[PDB]
Amino acid sequence: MHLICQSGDVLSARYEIVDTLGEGAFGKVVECIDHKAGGRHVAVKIVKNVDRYCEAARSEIQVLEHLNTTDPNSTFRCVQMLEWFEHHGHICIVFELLGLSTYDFIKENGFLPFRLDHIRKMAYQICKSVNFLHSNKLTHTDLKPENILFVQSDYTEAYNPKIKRDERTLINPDIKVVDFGSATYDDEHHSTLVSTRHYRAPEVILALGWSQPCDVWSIGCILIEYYLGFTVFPTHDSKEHLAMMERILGPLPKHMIQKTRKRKYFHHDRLDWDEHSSAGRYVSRACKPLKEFMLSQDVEHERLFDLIQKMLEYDPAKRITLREALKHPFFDLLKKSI
Ligand SMILES: CCN1/C(=C/C(C)=O)Sc2ccc(OC)cc21
Repeated sequence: MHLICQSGDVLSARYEIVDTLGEGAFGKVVECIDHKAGGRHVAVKIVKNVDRYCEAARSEIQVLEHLNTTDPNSTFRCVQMLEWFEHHGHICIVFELLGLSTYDFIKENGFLPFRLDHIRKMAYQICKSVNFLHSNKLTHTDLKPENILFVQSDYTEAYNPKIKRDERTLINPDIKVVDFGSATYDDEHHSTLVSTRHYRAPEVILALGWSQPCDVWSIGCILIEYYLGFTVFPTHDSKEHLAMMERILGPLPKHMIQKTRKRKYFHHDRLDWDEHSSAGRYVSRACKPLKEFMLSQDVEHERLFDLIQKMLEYDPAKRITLREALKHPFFDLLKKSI
């Protein structure tokens, strides 16, 4: 794929590659001049030539045709697909050019968090966008900062020699949601494993079945990461992850522990976890009850953390819906009408 995504390459006799936007296991997204839309810059996702990502790209195209025609103005902030084509056996999906990922913005600023005013506007828009999927019988299943993008390059950046990086300052925080390659319809077959480790709901880890609510969990994990500049689930291990959940959120409901087939993780009705091992004291140091992550006691910080706690409810049957999230007091500030 190296061989077909260089600067100056022309795709479908119109898209001149100018830059790389993002890469991953799916393939590459490249910025192109479209010489047949008056020189408009667009994004083109060149999908890896592997059955998994070919199948995923066919699924994404069908999802985007549905969401795009259901919501032609993009009121619910899903990325607009322009068309798709084939380039040397690769599916290429053309989209409207968006800005930076929320992931790159935080990361390149040295893992410095978004301002609370920005998080409020971003959480609302993320909740509206994904609630739109929920209304149309879809679960995204892979919500993470990489897949939430600023609509625009609406920031300033200045080289700071003291820390030897550019710092970016957000002017406007408007986002869209990308990557519908995993999105699953209610009636379709449900993968066992879904989501990126740090963003995975407990009902996924425990293979108890999943729906819309696994998206709500992922959004909760996104919002705390936006507030802190890093994840509270920094792990590469499901058992460790569950141990971190116990220390941050309190103990798992017995019913979920007793029902799961993933019994390697447990012993009788507790996590099979050596608290007193090296690794166990490590997790205890990295972990404290959620509300202790709060950077202020100020009521608008309390309002965010109450929404985060409801999104990170263990029982997906009890977990807040995005319909209800959109009505949470944290968003009252956006509906100020004197
Ligand atoms: C690379 C992020 N990205 C996507 C990623 C996936 C997995 O789909 S889709 C997309 C569309 C526009 C864009 O503009 C900047 C970026 C963009």
